[PDB]
Amino acid sequence: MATADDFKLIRDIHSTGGRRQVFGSREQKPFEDLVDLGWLKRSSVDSRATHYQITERGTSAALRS
Repeated sequence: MATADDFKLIRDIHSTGGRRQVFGSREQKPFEDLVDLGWLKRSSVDSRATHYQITERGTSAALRS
């Protein structure tokens, strides 16, 4: 369901340490969409920046090349 551009995004999560916090707005949409896909998981949902963490799918998506 995700595009190659999303693969670039999900791999970035790993390059940032495994967690990726995004403030919000349209930028956060693909992140939560990956949550819907099961690649990301939003645990600490703060009004500052929502913290997304990699799942096993998100890890497999990073290994996907």
